[PDB]
Amino acid sequence: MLQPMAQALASLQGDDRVGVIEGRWIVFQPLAAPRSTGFIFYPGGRVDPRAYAPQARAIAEQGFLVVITPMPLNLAVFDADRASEVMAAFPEIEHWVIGGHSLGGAMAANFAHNHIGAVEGVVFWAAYPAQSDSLADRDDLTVYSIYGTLDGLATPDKIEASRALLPATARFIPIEGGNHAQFGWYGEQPGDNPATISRAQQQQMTVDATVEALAVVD
Amino acid sequence: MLQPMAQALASLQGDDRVGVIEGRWIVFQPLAAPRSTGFIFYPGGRVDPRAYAPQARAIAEQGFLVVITPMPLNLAVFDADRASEVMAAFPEIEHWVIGGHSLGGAMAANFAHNHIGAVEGVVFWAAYPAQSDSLADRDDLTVYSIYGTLDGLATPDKIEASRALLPATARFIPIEGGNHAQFGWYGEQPGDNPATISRAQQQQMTVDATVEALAVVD
Repeated sequence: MLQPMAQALASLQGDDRVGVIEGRWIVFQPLAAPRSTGFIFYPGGRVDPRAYAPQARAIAEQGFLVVITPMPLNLAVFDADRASEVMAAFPEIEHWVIGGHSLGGAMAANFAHNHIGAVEGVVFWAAYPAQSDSLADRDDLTVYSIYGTLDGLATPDKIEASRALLPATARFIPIEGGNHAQFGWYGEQPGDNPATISRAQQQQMTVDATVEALAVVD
Repeated sequence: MLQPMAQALASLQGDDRVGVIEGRWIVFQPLAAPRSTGFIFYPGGRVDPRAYAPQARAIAEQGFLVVITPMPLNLAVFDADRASEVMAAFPEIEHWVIGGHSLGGAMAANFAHNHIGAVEGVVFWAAYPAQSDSLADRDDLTVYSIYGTLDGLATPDKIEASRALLPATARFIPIEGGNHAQFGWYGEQPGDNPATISRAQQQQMTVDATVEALAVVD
């Protein structure tokens, strides 16, 4: 898997507003006024889950539980539905949003498609549902699709065409100048284009848009 | 379930080389000169079993009985023991090989783990056993593991790690540019990558390797 950058590793530590637990999942617990909406996050395929610690920490600082949930060890753990065990572990959460980066987002869309009512929203980072996972008529769902306009792996053209698989009320959020790789803190990535905004700016906009989605659900 | 593509329906129509019976299983009976070895096949999770009919037919065309045995309609019931009932139905087959795609492959390993001497071989398509289903020192088994190098769900890194759970003599067969979905004729697969080879070339390579394995046991 693509390896976490130093700044990822620092994020795994507990600042004053956010506690972190590294176990079967990576858990980011708002220590202060915890909201009642949680975010289950699926990593990119072959990105080390730790690479997204800075994004998850920043989301939690705004009061939302974030559970980064690694790919299953075994194939019986379709339940892609590694989300259900997460939901068992935090019974106090009243509303679940799922999402992911890249292939992870596809997998999140898949869970949402196949388990009606187990989530209230889906957040994509540089991702889109498969043909078979259309959420086009799933009007119960709050859907956000955040994309980098310079992403070389999931181009804006492909993101935009995924409108026909998402509810009419889906919110598409352009990060102008952003790329595929800056949705986490790992390498550059083959296939991808150079960003014209720093990781810092790209993170911020990724965080603000995700938080908006979680707040809309909350 | 992910539905079979139109081609896959052509493969269910019996001729005078291969008779096909669709009942509780999909049975592909070679009528030419039948070999003494049978293949029991477990479908991938959520895939219509008929989606494998092209591969099963191509294998039966080379002499070997194939029986696709569906998992029960509900994802919540297991039954990896399914193969038992197939064996009861074909008393004249002398050697059994079990295999499957993805979750089907894992379930096949479970059956082989728990029914010692009921099969002499296991063939994985994009699959590997669970830890608790190790076939590590099962030198009685001919094991083939056929995998796509671009597979997004069961990645090459993951398949290679399953060496520890398989006999030393296991044969790993890489399908270069193959993905997860092209092990059958169904949609694109949620969570997968695009292949760089046609479904035909992937199918040809999956048939040849599986046939090679049945011939070995035979």
